[PDB]
Amino acid sequence: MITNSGKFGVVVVGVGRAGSVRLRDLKDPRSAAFLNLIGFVSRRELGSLDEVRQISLEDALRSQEIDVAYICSESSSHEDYIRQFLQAGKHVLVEYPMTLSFAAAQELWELAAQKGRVLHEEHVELLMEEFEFLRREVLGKELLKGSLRFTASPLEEERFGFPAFSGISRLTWLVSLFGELSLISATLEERKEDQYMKMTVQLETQNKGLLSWIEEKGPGLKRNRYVNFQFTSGSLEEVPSVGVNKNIFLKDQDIFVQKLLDQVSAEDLAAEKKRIMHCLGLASDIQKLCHQ
Ligand SMILES: NC(=O)c1ccc[n+]([C@@H]2O[C@H](COP(=O)([O-])OP(=O)(O)OC[C@H]3O[C@@H](n4cnc5c(N)ncnc54)[C@H](O)[C@@H]3O)[C@@H](O)[C@H]2O)c1
Ligand SMILES: NC(=O)c1ccc[n+]([C@@H]2O[C@H](COP(=O)([O-])OP(=O)(O)OC[C@H]3O[C@@H](n4cnc5c(N)ncnc54)[C@H](O)[C@@H]3O)[C@@H](O)[C@H]2O)c1
Repeated sequence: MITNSGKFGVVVVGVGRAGSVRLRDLKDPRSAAFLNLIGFVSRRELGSLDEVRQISLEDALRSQEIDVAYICSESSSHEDYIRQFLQAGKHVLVEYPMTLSFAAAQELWELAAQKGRVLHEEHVELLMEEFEFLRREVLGKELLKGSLRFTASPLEEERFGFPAFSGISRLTWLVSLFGELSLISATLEERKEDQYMKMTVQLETQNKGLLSWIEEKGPGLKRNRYVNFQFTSGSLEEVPSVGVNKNIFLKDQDIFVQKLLDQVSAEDLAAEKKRIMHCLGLASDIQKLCHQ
């Protein structure tokens, strides 16, 4: 018999850590009712991964069975892939940062609207158990001053982008919790000899709260997050982690599916886009302050 599936055909682009996780999740029962994994695109000659076939980029853009593209490649290639798939009429889910350029991001949102497609930038950091804790903590409190520092191993800027972009998840935490921020200063310390880098950013909330955001990367440095928020009524210097954020990417996919089903209000869609663009704008400005 001839039956037209009501499910959205998905192609995963880039099979690194994120891509592998997306492929795994697309096989989960939580993905069964609305999504159909068609294949994956890779710059390497894999041919297939288990029962999932590799499809050339050219064929993926042409295929009428593909309705959605998950862009999981390195940051520097996101812009190009997003543009090609939107132009081809496919909905797009892309891992943050969607681009390494504010202007480029503006262009892509406009293109998505033009083609009537959903463009979704994944931000699992807002779905973390640790963030739920912070959301409850800041509720009804006035931020006087605070600091958020994240340390980790070296990361190739050429592939993942400038630190403000590669670590935009930390900035997203701050903007989500305290609203739009104004940039006061930004400094970048680079010791390529020791594969070391430290970016220090000073931001200000609309309530005069002063925030310090530091991103540090160096050999041997363990992945650590330091939080210190001082409020007018109470303080916070530690965020517990008792879970492992299981199925966090499926939670993000669930949001994307709600958009595909057109079950997200215009207001919610607008608020999210405004936040995304504000963060990308700040990252872009921070880069200029550090490089110029
Ligand atoms: N055409 C190509 O070269 C090519 C290459 C790759 C993928 N595809 C994909 O294949 C799908 C369709 O083309 P296809 O030929 O490959 O698939 P297909 O025709 O081999 O699919 C077969 C299924 O359709 C049913 N069916 C088809 N015509 C029927 C009829 N008249 N009466 C009763 N049942 C019928 C069969 O019984 C069977 O369940 C699309 O999803 C397309 O993207 C096509
Ligand atoms: N891997 C994740 O958990 C995750 C979460 C959100 C966004 N992303 C984005 O996915 C794309 C590539 O991701 P990948 O992990 O699949 O490729 P990858 O497999 O090439 O990554 C190799 C290494 O880089 C690290 N890494 C990747 N993106 C990073 C980032 N923004 N900041 C700090 N370390 C990072 C990984 O954890 C891993 O140790 C990038 O655009 C990235 O920002 C990845």
